[PDB]
Amino acid sequence: SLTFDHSLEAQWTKWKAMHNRLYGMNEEGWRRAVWEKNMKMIELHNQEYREGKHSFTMAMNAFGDMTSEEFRQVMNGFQNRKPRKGKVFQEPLFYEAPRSVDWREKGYVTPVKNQGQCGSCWAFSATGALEGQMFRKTGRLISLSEQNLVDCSGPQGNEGCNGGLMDYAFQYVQDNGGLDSEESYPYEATEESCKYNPKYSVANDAGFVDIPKQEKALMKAVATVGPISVAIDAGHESFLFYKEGIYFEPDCSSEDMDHGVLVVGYGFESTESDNNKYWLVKNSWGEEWGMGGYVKMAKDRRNHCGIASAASYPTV
Repeated sequence: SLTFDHSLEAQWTKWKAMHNRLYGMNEEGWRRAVWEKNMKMIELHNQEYREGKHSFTMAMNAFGDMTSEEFRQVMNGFQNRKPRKGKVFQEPLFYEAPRSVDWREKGYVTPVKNQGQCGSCWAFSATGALEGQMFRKTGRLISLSEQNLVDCSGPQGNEGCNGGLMDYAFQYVQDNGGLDSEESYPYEATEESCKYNPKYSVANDAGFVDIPKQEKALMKAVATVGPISVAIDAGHESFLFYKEGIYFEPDCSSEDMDHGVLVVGYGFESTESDNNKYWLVKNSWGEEWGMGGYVKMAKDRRNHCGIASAASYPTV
């Protein structure tokens, strides 16, 4: 036996139900212990927040019974490499970007998606950037297939649920001459045989453009292009259970990134004191995570979590 907290009994039971957990064997006991440890950690963070020590709060979610190490292995699939250079981003002549930008309100972004238990984040970051560029070009927003990328981009260097790169996904669309719609080739959250059919293709691209490793450059790119694919260090428990506010983690790395996401804007928050700037980011862990699936990440704080280190978008 172990010292399970009797006052958490009801919550544990309801949590398992709301997330349809089926354990058995011996697993229920140790999963409950992982969940209770995560719960205490969330409570400590929020207490410290009330004491003025953090700029964001945390909350229990569908990842409650997982260790950070287990989560990182199953979920975070960005390879953190740059095999081939893309086009050079040419900043506009004598241009100053607006103080805030939100592409969601301009019709460039589809609803939040969920990668499930698969390291396919690279695919979601890629379709998000392509969706924005197709909208810029045609005025039509259509959700694209991540499954198509998972199943068919092996030749380009991607490895399905084991990881990949957004740049490899962009290269596949060019090589292949198209990409099917989400509707015609739905997500299964597992690698299967390629089933690409040109009859249902609704997008195309002719390469990709790279953004320099500078937050000022990334701000100008977001302002003049639309949503941009980026990668960040999402391996900390503070990120796994993020709820709301501006995310800032002292232990984040600007060199070691493992999760591909999408920057859809940027902005600021102010008081007589201070809080400051942020990047508006769309995640692929469903709507129950963070702010309806989004997170505000610290901006202009020495490339926090490597947000400006692996940025690029597709040429349509």
